[PDB]
Amino acid sequence: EANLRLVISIAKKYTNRGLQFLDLIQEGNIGLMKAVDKFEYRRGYKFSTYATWWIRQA
DNA sequence: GGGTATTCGCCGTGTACCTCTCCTAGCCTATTCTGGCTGCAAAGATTTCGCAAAAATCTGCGG
Repeated sequence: EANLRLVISIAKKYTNRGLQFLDLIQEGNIGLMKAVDKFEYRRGYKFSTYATWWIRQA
C-alpha cells in the first residue's frame, strides 16, 4: 500500500504509448507484491530499485 | 405547509445512392535456465489402386 505511488508513477510513463493506465497499474501492483515477497535487506540495496525492475517486467 | 427554483441527467435527429481507401503508434524497455509443445524427419503396418491376362460372355449377320 505504501509503494502504490511508485507503480502509478512508473505506469503513467507507459500510458501515452497505448493501453489502459488502470490495467498497467494493476499489473504493476502484482509485480510489486511479487517483489515484496522476494525483497530482502541483507542484500543492502534499496527496495525501490529492486521493485522498479519487477514493475517494468509486469 | 408549499410552491416554484433552480440544477441534473436522458432522448429524438429523413431517405437512398456514388466516388475516395485515407484507416497504422512508442520505441523510455534486464538476463536465462529447464521443460514441454508442435511441425517435421524416419520406421513398422496395412489397405487401396491398375495393369496383366486368360477365360467366360455378349452380340451381328449370311450362308
